[PDB]
Amino acid sequence: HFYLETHCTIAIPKGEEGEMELFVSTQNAMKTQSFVAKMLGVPVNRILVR
Amino acid sequence: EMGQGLHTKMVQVASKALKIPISKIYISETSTNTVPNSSPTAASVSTDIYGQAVYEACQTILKRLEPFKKKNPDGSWEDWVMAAYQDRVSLSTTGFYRT
Amino acid sequence: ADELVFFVNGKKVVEKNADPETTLLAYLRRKLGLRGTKLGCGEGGCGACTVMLSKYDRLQDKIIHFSANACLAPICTLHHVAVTTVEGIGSTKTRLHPVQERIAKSHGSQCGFCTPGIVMSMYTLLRNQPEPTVEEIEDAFQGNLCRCTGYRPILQGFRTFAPSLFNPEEFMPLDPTQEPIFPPELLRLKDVPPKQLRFEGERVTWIQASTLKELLDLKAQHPEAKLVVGNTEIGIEMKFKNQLFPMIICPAWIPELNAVEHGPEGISFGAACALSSVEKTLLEAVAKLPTQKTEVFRGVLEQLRWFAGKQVKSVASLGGNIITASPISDLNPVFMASGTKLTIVSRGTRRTVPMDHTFFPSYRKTLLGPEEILLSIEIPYSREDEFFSAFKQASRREDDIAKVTCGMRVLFQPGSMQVKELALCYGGMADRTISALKTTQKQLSKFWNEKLLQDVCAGLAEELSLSPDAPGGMIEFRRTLTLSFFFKFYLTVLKKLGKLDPTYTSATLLFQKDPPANIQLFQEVPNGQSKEDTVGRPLPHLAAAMQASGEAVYCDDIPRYENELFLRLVTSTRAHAKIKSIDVSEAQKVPGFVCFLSADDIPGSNETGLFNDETVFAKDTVTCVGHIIGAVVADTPEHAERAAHVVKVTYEDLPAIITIEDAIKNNSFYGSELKIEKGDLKKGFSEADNVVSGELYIGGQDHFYLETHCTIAIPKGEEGEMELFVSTQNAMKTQSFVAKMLGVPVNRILVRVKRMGGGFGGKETRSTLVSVAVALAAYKTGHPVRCMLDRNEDMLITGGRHPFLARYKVGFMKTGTIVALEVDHYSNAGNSRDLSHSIMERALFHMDNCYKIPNIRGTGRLCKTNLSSNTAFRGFGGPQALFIAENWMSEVAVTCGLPAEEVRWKNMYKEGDLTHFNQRLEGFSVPRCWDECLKSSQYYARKSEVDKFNKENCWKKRGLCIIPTKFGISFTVPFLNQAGALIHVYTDGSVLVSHGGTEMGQGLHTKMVQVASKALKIPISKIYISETSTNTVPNSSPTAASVSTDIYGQAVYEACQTILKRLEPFKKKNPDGSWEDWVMAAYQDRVSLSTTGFYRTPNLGYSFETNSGNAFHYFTYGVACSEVEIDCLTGDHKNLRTDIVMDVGSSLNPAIDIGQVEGAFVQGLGLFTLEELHYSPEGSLHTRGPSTYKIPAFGSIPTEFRVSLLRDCPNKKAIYASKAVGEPPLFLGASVFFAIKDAIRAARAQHTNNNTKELFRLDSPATPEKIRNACVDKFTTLCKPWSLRV
Amino acid sequence: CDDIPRYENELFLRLVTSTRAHAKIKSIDVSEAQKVPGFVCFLSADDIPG
Ligand SMILES: Cc1cc2nc3c(=O)[nH]c(=O)nc-3n(C[C@H](O)[C@H](O)[C@H](O)COP(=O)(O)OP(=O)(O)OC[C@H]3O[C@@H](n4cnc5c(N)ncnc54)[C@H](O)[C@@H]3O)c2cc1C
Ligand SMILES: Nc1nc2c(c(=O)[nH]1)N[C@H]1C(S)=C(S)[C@@H](COP(=O)(O)O)O[C@H]1N2
Ligand SMILES: O=C(O)c1ccccc1O
Ligand code: MOS
Ligand code: MOS
Ligand code: FES
Ligand code: FES
Ligand SMILES: [Ca+2]
Repeated sequence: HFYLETHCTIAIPKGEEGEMELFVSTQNAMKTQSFVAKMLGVPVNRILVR
Repeated sequence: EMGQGLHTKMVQVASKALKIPISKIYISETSTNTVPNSSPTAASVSTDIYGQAVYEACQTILKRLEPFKKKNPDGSWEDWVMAAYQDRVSLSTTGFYRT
Repeated sequence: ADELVFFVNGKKVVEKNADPETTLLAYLRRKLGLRGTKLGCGEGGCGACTVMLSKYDRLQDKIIHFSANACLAPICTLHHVAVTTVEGIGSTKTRLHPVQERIAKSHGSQCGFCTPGIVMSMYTLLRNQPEPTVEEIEDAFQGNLCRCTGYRPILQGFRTFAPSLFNPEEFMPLDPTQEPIFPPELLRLKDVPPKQLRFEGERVTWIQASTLKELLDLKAQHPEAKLVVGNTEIGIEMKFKNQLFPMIICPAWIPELNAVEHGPEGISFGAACALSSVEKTLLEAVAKLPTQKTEVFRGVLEQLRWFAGKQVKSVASLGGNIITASPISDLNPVFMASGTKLTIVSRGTRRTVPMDHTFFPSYRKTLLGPEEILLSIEIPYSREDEFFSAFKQASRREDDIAKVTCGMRVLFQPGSMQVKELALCYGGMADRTISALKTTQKQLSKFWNEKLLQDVCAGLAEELSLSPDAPGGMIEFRRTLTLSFFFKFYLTVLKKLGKLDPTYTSATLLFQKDPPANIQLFQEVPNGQSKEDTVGRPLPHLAAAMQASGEAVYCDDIPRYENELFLRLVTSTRAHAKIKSIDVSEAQKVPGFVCFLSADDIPGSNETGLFNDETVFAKDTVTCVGHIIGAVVADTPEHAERAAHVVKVTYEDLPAIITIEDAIKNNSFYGSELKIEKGDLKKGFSEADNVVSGELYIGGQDHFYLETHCTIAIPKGEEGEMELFVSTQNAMKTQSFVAKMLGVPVNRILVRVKRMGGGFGGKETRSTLVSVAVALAAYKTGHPVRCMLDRNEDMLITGGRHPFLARYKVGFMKTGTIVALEVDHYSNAGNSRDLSHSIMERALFHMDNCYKIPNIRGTGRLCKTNLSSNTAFRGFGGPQALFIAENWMSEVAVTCGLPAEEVRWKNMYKEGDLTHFNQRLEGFSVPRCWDECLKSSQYYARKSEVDKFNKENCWKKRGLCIIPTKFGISFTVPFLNQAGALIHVYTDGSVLVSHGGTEMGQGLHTKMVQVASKALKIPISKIYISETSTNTVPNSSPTAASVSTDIYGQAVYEACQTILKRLEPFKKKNPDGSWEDWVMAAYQDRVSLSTTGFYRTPNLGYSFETNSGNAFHYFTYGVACSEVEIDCLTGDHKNLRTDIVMDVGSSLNPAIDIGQVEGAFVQGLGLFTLEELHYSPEGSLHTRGPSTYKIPAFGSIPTEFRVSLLRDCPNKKAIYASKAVGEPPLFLGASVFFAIKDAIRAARAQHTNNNTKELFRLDSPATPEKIRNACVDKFTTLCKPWSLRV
Repeated sequence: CDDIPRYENELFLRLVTSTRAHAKIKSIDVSEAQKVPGFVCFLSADDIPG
């Protein structure tokens, strides 16, 4: 692909109820959200992808 | 937005639909807590489908503002919006499209 | 410099560059990233920063555990000390400690900001006593404040360590064997002798002396060096007095300064001994030694009971209190009266002198030389024929500064009543501890009798004079206390010498706790209700566990960006003046200084405020002390603070209008008179058998949310975008005000509110004062910027409840029936309009309370003054008007000579009646609450018991009063009664709910989740609410008017209905499928799982011009009966019992609602009896901290506290038949005020006069000063024109 | 994404990837990695909570 900006993610753990806010260079915030929630083992509503 | 100008096009669409300058419209980012269960931005259909979703959302807004426009036809977009707010009419809505 | 080595939660900390000025709190929060410990006041009075400290005590040979205020603990005092914070005992990520589990499940956590500190105070107690007694449990919180709960749930839940809202049987037992072990490494370090340490900071050098020799050598070389042990005085001087001590020597480690010796003359304590140690030792001595030998010890102990709290007493040293020599020291008067021996030393010298009047020559000074230090203190055993008393009277019993405090000793000739020695020493009557030598000298050789009492009182009245301008004011009260204390001493000695009049006995009794008794009654949910349907169930606040664990994130807990700067507001020190110039030359010299911001830096508009009558930054003129002129931005908060403090502003004073009286005289008002008039007043007064006129005043109130105002502003650098994290109840206004100041479209600003550690209306609008300033800083610097107000800034700047002055005239019949009422209200609005108008409107809407007044006229004027702009505060004008109403109603009863409850009942509205603003009262439940409260409170039976007590007691009286209340529900501004919600159902079926409301501890999100769960018929476990944000739900009204549950509940409900309608087709095609199945099916079929919800309260719109239209959607009702016991000699009082019956319709959550009732009630209790703000004549606030502003403490609540939610009273006007509960209960706190008034009448009937119909004025708050002064007697009288017309 | 300022306590992650096209992972030694200044931790499959 050689997108000038390579893959990048910033993950911010809130420390509450498994909440996490992520800033991601992605075209798929939905899958990023569900995949992160799946790995963490928390409901999808706890993960915010921006 | 990955450089294809999707937000630019959505603002253009929203502006045309609402009949207001693009300067009054803004798109800050894409987030899972504003629009959920979104398909990945792909297949070159983003303009197509989000354009429709944005279009529909705009139609809902126009319909809610219609009573105030009729009430004060010479008024400004700002006048109608404030009137709508003061009359406790929701100025927030979702838009959706299914090909 | 030496390395500072200590442990935090079992982890070793090696600080190679310890700065002597760094507090443990700052270190924990900024260096260790442990934000569970909070900053609530920085002055040791709130306990929010409470932590536990553990150390190996060499002299005791064992590990000791004690609590301490992290805000006052210098990390440099913690070498080889183990710290335990809330994070160190448990968490929701691992497992909650029993203390955390219980405070959470018992509903002892609302906003949660005070929870960690209370958890640590309780935890520390248990580490010392695994099975504490109820009294030990209450005493554990003398230094912890909670503004939300009313304390009852915290104590009742913790009582377990010694339908229902919670089940103790579910609690995990406490197992001491599973507690964290004392750091092994520290236990090893105990085997290596102490060595002197040196710490070098930016401005201070700290020397930890290991031996007495080193200490004396250091003092000889550096006489100026400031000793520091507990730092509970120096810490205050540094932080609040702008003091800077370049060199500090901590002698805490020195064995001689910690030695306890039991000698033949008394018990000696090293000067470094903590007050808690002195207390423990003296308690043991009193338990083992003969009563006659412990008179002085018990005096010391009595003072220690009311000396700060556990946190302060555990670190505060004996030497520190003595040498600080504060005019209000509670111990020096005792040490002086008892001639306590002081051993003073310096290199090469040693002397021992008994403390006497000469020890304190002048303000804050003692007779110690510059090279001398206090080594030890020997508190003397009392001798035969020698008696001692110690008394203290403040504004509040627990953790307060003495108004007057004393130590009194008398020595008689062997076996006689003839005085050999007499010492009456007082604190709070001069700029130093003094002895009434002139007075006592005259009694030597005299006998203990009535003549001596009279002579001493007359003497005290003359010798302990106070000039009208005496610091602290309360001249009459303080002088009365000096005599009253002696009277108590006199009577007590008579008793000890012995035949005392039975009715006089209680006057000699020391304060005694009565066992608590709490009962909560609510309605069980229908038998067939699903377990998943939690509506109506006592579900604990969803974030309670995280609040108890310190995991709950409040604004300042959010990590700072690496490039984040700090802002410090620069405010006016003048009430009204022209700003001639601003000099930042000195500020620019402070390290880390970035810039000074002022009006000219604003890119958009400097016009702000709800009514655009405010500046963001003062321009040309300042209109109140605290008026924001600008702000300093620096690399650290300390640097920002120091720089701001040296910004020099030159003023030219302008005539200032401070008081309501000033405003009236100068016709200084905001807008025109507000008025509601119904009936024919003229005719009404003609018909009246009696007419009473009067004036009444009700003081203001500081919100004192445990978490002060705070804003973090993140500039994005794109299109003017800015994201702000704010502690506000009004994200919409925050957003628009920031946008307005910046001059950018509102759509560029994003405001996010996770939660507030309390709001109470104080964060409805005034939070923008900080938000806009921080936003400007971010805009100008391009860096993230934050600012959290220190308590003193917050109390000075942000405004509070509106003080009200009322002039009334009421006409009534001999039967007590009201036929006419005129009340002119005046509120002190401050330097801007803000919410003052609506507040006055609500006041007018409630001037009737629950009584039908055929002819009534109420007016209101907003006084424009040079004081910080007052704003919304739980009640929003209602409490003031309701108070004024109950005041004349109480006078009508007295005038008619009829039982108050009878007069109130016969005047009470009836179902269907119209209010003075012509709204029909539908579902008027006051009658039921009234009769049920009368019954469950056993009002009548107790009424007679009260009269009996009063006949049997001359210097103590009891009062009982039952009052009703009704509170109109809805914003009195029509358009604010709208609410939006946004709900998303993700493909895993989990639901994210967002609504316009904010969480400030009231449990709104909890209720919304409960609502959503019921509406969707899915477990609450599948629903979540993360925060409130302007980009999810726009144009939201502020979270206020107690209608959030009502309106957001409907919006959430509607959104859920839409979701259900969309899922319906899939549920039908797969009836036996799961929620998850239907959701995925809908998603797969491309059905949107996202929708908004909206609600608009119908039929609202009142007009003051026509006195027509519905002002409220409905009313919330309640009744409260309170009984009190006042000490007619000191002004102190006990809240014996309070019974509340509240109508909250069908409660959505009885736990949260009873919590709101108790919390509101206690806040009202504070408003009417403890809380008072004092201002200089020039308009400068004196009361800027918990040390001087006394909110209700754990010990302030009714001993017997009963709350019942009215049964079978569904409210068809709101979500799931519930009723708003936020504000309605607050006024019921007035039941305490009127019980006190009743008690005072009994006292006046006893010693004042015989006029049983006298109407003495009692303004709010009914503080110890007002209560004592009202109890006119031979003492108040002791504390002459040429001619008089005949 | 990476232009977003880092938090004061923000850490950095570096992926450890396979140098073989197809093989069994016999063992992983991080004893040398742990010596690198600033090393916080090595994360692997067993660290995943979900
Ligand atoms: C929330 C709060 C509540 C309080 N409540 C009360 C109260 O009810 N009644 C009351 O009287 N006080 C009260 N205090 C005041 C304070 O706690 C006492 O004065 C305390 O005993 C001082 O002890 P310290 O060790 O903390 O002093 P520091 O602050 O460490 O030192 C105080 C002063 O004593 C000097 N000093 C200390 N030890 C020696 C020594 N051995 N020889 C010579 N000089 C010495 C120091 O140089 C300094 O000037 C309160 C303080 C707070 C913060
Ligand atoms: N714990 C806590 N309870 C509280 C408050 C608070 O700040 N903290 N605010 C009070 C005020 S002034 C109001 S208007 C209501 C607001 O919330 P509500 O509308 O959901 O009842 O809660 C009341 N109860
Ligand atoms: O309580 C109200 O009536 C009210 C009205 C306008 C704004 C804030 C409010 O609390
Ligand atoms: O469909 Mo484009 O993201 S290949
Ligand atoms: O209506 Mo509350 O925010 S005073
Ligand atoms: S912040 Fe420490 S006692 Fe309030
Ligand atoms: S819960 Fe205690 S102050 Fe809020
Ligand atoms: Ca105001």
